[PDB]
Amino acid sequence: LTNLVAEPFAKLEQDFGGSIGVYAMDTGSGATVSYRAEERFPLCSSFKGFLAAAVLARSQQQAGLLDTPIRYGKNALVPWSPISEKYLTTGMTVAELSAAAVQYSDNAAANLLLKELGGPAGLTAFMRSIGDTTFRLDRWQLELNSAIPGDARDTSSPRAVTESLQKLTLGSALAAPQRQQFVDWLKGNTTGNHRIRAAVPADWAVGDKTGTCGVYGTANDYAVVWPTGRAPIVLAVYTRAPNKDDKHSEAVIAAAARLALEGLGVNG
Amino acid sequence: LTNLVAEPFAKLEQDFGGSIGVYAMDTGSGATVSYRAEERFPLCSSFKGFLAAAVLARSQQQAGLLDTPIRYGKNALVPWSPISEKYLTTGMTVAELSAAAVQYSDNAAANLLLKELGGPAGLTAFMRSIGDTTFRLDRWQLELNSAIPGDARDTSSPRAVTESLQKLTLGSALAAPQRQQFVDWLKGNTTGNHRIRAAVPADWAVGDKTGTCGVYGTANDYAVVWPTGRAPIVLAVYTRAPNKDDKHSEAVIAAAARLALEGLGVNG
Ligand SMILES: *C(=O)[C@@H](NC(=O)Cc1cccs1)[C@@H]1N=C(C(=O)O)C(=C)CS1
Ligand SMILES: *C(=O)[C@@H](NC(=O)Cc1cccs1)[C@@H]1N=C(C(=O)O)C(=C)CS1
Repeated sequence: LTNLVAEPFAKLEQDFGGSIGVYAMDTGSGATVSYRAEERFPLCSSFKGFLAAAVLARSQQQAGLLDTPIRYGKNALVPWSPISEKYLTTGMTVAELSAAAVQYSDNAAANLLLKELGGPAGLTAFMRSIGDTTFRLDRWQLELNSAIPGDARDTSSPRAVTESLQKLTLGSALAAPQRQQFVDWLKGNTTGNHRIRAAVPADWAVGDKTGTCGVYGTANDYAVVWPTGRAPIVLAVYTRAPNKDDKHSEAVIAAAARLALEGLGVNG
Repeated sequence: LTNLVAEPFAKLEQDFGGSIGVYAMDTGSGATVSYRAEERFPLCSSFKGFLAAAVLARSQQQAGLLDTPIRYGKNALVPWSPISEKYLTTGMTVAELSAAAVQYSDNAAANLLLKELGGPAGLTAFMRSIGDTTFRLDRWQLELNSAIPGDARDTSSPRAVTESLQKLTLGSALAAPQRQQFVDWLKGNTTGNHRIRAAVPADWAVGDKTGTCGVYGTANDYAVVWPTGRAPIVLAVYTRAPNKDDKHSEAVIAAAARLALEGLGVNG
């Protein structure tokens, strides 16, 4: 049921000047679209969705975790911390930091939560616990964005990203209240309007998390999409390019998402 | 007279897993072999040959320059300074530093001479003065070895390297005594036995300068070769590869030199 209908991913990535990786699953039938789906691509900020899921998993064994206040110093603020910088003088709860990391890609919030989980190895351990053997986080922000060609640090594959997203949003990896909170955070993301969402009709529900490394044409997005009247779709689109100064493209991510939905026979 | 005889450079670079750039000139007939010859490749230590030629050019207007003693501190010693480290407590002359830079690829010696010439811009100005509009040096050692894909800093092309080498060793860019000293330094190089020299019969004279960046499979060599009974050949072989951890190959440089000589119809 993989690639029943061929789509012109190769021409798209040639126009882009780099590499595109796509996996998409129709959770009703099991049909899939797959292009470079087992290659490694840099995660960039897309690790933050899985980080919020790990926080939610911990909250199942710590009833008070999400409402715990967290105070931090100015040394915790790194570039692109649009929400956490406004609460420097007050602190924020664990849930508020998780929402900021997911919905505004707040960099400081995600570094604070990563510390709470035991660092890059602690998030990797959570991903192993749900059966993902591909994901690896190795460094902190902003260092994890280097996107060096051939470097496996801070990478995963489109397929493993999609499979783990399905387990966390639609499967049983989280208990039902935590699962719906994860979905709600993804649905409220503000940074993805020009990526997968640009290929999705306005009357369908959709949640996503973006990543943008800033070098090597490297950017990405993953999403759960609920077309009306049929089962949800889960998909991941990752990009990279050979030269450090190559620019990323939001339009290419949107176009690859359109091809994936067309390959699954979903009318849009 | 370019590429009268095709050679399998593409299969060689595919076996290597990267890109190879070759220019070779028969100075008797003007026939040339050219493959990726106008692409930019990192210079790495190959800039040091041109640096020694620039020192020689200056010596034409300063009779005492070559025998001027130079004393330096331990802070001038950078990794891979095998000759200059043995004269830390005594100093070395300008000529001795030039010989060390050319023949042992001594890193500290080349940084001291670059300072004497007014830095990377001063060496670039010398190359412009002999008609080379392609060469650029931008940084000091060891920083100039980063070999980042797409970065034009500290690069030239195989063709421009060969054309400038011809002007300096066989043409009129240097006065006759300085020209022969440059040739003698190149003939005494010790670091190139597994590169162009490995394709050259033992009974032919040959001088060369190597470069090895340490990343991105990036290494190179250029040479003047005097086959007996015919005019000299000038050639340059540069390599790079897409991933930071890709290894360079001396054997590929030797093999590309063999193809270049075969393409020119020189029996070896
Ligand atoms: C995550 O990807 C993170 N990116 C960086 O911190 C590196 C850069 C900083 C400025 C430009 S690139 C944040 N996430 C997003 C995203 O979710 O796409 C960004 C747009 C940049 S900041
Ligand atoms: C020049 O290429 C210079 N290379 C470096 O300093 C970077 C590296 C250090 C250790 C391994 S690579 C010197 N030149 C040569 C050469 O002429 O080929 C080398 C073999 C390394 S040191």
